[PDB]
Amino acid sequence: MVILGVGYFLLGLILLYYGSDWFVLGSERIARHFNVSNFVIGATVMAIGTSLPEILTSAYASYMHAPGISIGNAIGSCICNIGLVLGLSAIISPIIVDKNLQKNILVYLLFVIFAAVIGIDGFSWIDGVVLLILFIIYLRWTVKNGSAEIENPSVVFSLVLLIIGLIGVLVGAELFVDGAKKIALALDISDKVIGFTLVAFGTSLPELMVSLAAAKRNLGGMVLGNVIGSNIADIGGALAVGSLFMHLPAENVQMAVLVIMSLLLYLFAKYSKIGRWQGILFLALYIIAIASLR
Ligand SMILES: CCCCCCCCCCCCCCC
Ligand code: NA
Ligand code: NA
Ligand SMILES: [Sr+2]
Repeated sequence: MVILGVGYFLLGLILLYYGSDWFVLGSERIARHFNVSNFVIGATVMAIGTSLPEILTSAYASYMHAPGISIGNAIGSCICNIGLVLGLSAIISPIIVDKNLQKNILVYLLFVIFAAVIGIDGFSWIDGVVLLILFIIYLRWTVKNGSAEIENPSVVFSLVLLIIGLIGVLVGAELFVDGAKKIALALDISDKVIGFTLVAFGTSLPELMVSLAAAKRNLGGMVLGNVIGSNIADIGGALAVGSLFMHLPAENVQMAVLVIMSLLLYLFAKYSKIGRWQGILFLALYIIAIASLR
């Protein structure tokens, strides 16, 4: 069963590789079709699509009476797309944030702080409803300020490329995790806090691969949109749905970390830029986090 495990592992890795580029290319074409910025298509379509694992993981975990995992992989994903994902992408393709995007990032920061504040006691179902509504408003507000649309061929291929791309990365992530679980099982290596905090990683591979793909094609806005949007999607969506099934226990330490990194993200976007040395810091902080957090 290790033989299939190896097979699933790199094939999914191959799907993650090409599927992310196709998802990026498809989204970029769709953005130009509906006359919206790359940030917009990244913060909505791409963000939500890549956050489907978190949502279904949080929903499932909390439903199976494991709310700590539910909040733990919602919030863990946040720290991860700012620290690891954005960190790598910033180095690859430095971003100077325009003022229209700085405002969106400022709203993000307020959202995170607010979630952190009402989250001190934990996360009730009402807490979840609130976050989900703000999530909806954000998506609406982001689209309106990012769209300038005035206006069956060139769209169809664009849409197909986006859909196949998303299926590629979602399935690719599945096979990566599955293929990994099989090798660990067949080699009797299977721990399951490893087994968790790696499915708590495979949850975040779609965001990682997709952002790296956009970074290589110098689509900084799409990257930034993907990171910001995925965090609101995991908090206002994944975390939210989790609280609907069960009260999520407080994660003040990780929330404090998330707020700080979110704060740093805004400041860099407002007065400096998101380039190499800012990317350096994010990676550093992520290293310290995965070395000090549990
Ligand atoms: C250079 C080593 C091979 C690289 C390409 C590997 C492709 C592996 C595909 C595995 C498919 C397994 C299907 C199992 C049902
Ligand atoms: Na996402
Ligand atoms: Na995800
Ligand atoms: Sr609460």
